[PDB]
Amino acid sequence: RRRRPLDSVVLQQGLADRIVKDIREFIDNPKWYIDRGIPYRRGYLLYGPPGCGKSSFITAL
Amino acid sequence: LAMARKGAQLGLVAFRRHYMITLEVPARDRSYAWLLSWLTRHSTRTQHLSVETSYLQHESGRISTKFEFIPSPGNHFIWYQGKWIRVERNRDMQMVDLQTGTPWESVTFTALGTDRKVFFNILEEARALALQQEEGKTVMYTAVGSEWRTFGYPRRRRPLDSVVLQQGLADRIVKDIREFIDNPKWYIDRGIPYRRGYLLYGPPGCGKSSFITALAGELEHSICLLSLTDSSLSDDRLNHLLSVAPQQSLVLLEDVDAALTFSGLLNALDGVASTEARIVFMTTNYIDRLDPALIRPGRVDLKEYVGYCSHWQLTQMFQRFYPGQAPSLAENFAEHVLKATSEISPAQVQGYFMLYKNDPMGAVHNIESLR
Amino acid sequence: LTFSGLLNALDGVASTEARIVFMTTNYIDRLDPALIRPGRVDLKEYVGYCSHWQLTQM
Ligand SMILES: Nc1ncnc2c1ncn2[C@@H]1O[C@H](COP(=O)(O)OP(=O)(O)O)[C@@H](O)[C@H]1O
Ligand SMILES: Nc1ncnc2c1ncn2[C@@H]1O[C@H](COP(=O)(O)OP(=O)(O)O)[C@@H](O)[C@H]1O
Ligand SMILES: [Mg+2]
Ligand SMILES: [Mg+2]
Repeated sequence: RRRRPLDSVVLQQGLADRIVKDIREFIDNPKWYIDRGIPYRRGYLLYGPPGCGKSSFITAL
Repeated sequence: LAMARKGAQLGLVAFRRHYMITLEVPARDRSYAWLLSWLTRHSTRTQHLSVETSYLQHESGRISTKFEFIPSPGNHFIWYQGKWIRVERNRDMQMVDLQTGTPWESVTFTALGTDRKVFFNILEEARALALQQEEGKTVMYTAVGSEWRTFGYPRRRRPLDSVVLQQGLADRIVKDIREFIDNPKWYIDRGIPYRRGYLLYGPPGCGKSSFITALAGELEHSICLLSLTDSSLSDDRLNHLLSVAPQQSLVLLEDVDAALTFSGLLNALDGVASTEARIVFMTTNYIDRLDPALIRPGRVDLKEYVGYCSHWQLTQMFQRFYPGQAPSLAENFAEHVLKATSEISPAQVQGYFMLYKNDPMGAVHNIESLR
Repeated sequence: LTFSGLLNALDGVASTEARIVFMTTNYIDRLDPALIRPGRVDLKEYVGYCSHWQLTQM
C-alpha cells in the first residue's frame, strides 16, 4: 500500500506527538530493556468511540 | 618523435571535434525495432537492407508471414533538418549467451551540429510508431474460487460509440471516470479511500452490462467479470477477490437483483483493508430491491438511470446500420417508428435491423411488423 | 440437458469474439420455430438425397 501520511489522521493537539516520542524512544533505545532482563516489548492501548481513528492512525503510524 | 606525435595529435583533435560531434549507441535494448523501422520509412532511398522473417504459425494450419525490412550491416548517410548525418552499424567478436548466440550490436549516429535538440525529435518519432502499430486489447478476468484467472483471449475493444444511450449520458460518465484516474493524489492526502462506486439501473436489456464492456476499452483498462449468482461465493470470499484484483481493472457485477447478506456486504464495498486503485461497477435490472442506505456517498458516488430507446437512439442506430447516407434519410425511419410503436426496448431494435441487412429503404417501409 | 437451459449455452454473453458455430440435426421435427431465427441461425438449408445433377458429377 501507498503510505498514508501521518498528517491525514487529524486528532487533538499533543496526542500524536506524545505517542511518537514514546515509540521513537522505544525503537531508538533497544539497550535499556535487554540489559535489565526485561522482555523487549511495549504495550499500547487506544480507546474511544467507534470510528474516531484508532485503526486509521495505526495505518499511518 | 614525429611518429609518436602524430598518433597523439589525431586523438587530441578528436576531443575538440567530440564537443562538436554527437554520439548515440544503443545495445539491444528492444529500441532497435522502433528506430530501424523509422530509418527505412524516413529515407525511402536505401541500398543495404536485411530481411527479418516472422513465422506466425497459428494453430490452424494457417501460416502468416510478413517482412519487416531494416538496414543491413554497413554505413549510411541520411538527410535531416540539419546537415548530413553519418550512421554506422558494426558487429563485434563477442557473443550474447542470453537469447540466441549473436554478435553484440552497436549502432552509432554521428552528426555535425552542436545542438542535442535534433535527436530528441527523432527518438520521439519512434515512440509514435510503436504505439500506433499495436492495438490494445481488453483482458477479461473470472473468479475461479478465491483467485482470478484469465477467461479466453483478450477481447477486441468494443468502441464506446456502439452502445447508444441518451444524449449526455455517455459524456457524463466519461468525464467522471477520466477525472478519477488522473487524480490519485487528491485522495490519499485527504485520507479518503481511493475507490469509486458506480450503479446502473433500468429495465432488462437496456445496455447496463453492454456499456461497461466498452468503457474499459476506451480508458485502456481491463475488466474483472464477477456474477452475483454463483453458488461457491460467500461473504469472506468476496473480500479476498476484491483485494487481489489486477491493477488498472474494473470489477463488474451482473444482475445484482438475483443475489450473500446485506450486513456482510459493508466491508466488501468499502473495506479499509483492501488494495488501492479499485473501480467497481454494479448492474441491476430492478432498482426496487436496493436499500436507500446502500446508495449514499462512500458506497455509490453516482446514480444513473438507463431507460428505453428515445428518438436520439433510433436516429443514430439507423446511421450505424446504414452509413454514408444523407442525414434526412435517418429521419423517415425515426418518424414512423415512434408513430407506429408505443414502447420499444433497445434489444428489439438490434434484432429488427437483422431482418433488413443492407436494405435501408426496407427498414423504413416495414416498421408495422414490430407490433 | 433441457431445451430451456440451452438458450444461454448457444449464445453466451461471456464468450469470445470471432466464433463460428456449426449445427447438424437429422430430424427437424423436434425443434422450436423460434430457435432458427437470425441471431442463432443465419442460413437455413436442406440437404436431400441424390438428384440428377449429383449422379452425373459423382
Ligand atoms: N482522526 C481522524 N482523522 C481523519 N480521518 C479519520 C479519523 N478517524 C477516522 N477517520 C476516517 O474514518 C474511516 C474509518 O475509521 P476506523 O479506523 O474504522 O475507526 P476506528 O478504527 O477508530 O473504529 C477512515 O476512512 C478514516 O479516514
Ligand atoms: N443502449 C444500447 N445501445 C446499443 N446496443 C444495446 C444497448 N442496450 C443493449 N444493447 C444490445 O443488447 C445486447 C445485450 O444487452 P445487455 O447488456 O444484456 O443488457 P442488460 O445488461 O442491461 O440486461 C447486446 O448485444 C447489446 O449490443
Ligand atoms: Mg475499530
Ligand atoms: Mg444485464
